[PDB]
Amino acid sequence: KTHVQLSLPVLQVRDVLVRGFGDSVEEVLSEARQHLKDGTCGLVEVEKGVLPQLEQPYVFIKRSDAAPHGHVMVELVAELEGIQYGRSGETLGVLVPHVGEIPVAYRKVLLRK
Repeated sequence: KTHVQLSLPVLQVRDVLVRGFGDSVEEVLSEARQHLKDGTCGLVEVEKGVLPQLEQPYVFIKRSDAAPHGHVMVELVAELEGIQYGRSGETLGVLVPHVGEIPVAYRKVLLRK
């Protein structure tokens, strides 16, 4: 399928144990997509002070369109030293590995895969 319905656990930035997906734009997009397929991906909501507490390159989920079955359609955009790889809508949050942190909420998305 071109899209997959996922329910992403929303993590507090100070709880996150693994603060990025790797060391290059291509690796972080690869690892993010693998962790989304495996159900091991968390979401941190971006506010003042969040991104400096995480590791670059960043992987964002961005709104791809204006929401089937309650799931916002999203795609991945990576960022490294102020340059984005991908073009999309509003940021829903930054993706991180999930390794058992307790979430505060779930974000229902339809991921363009």
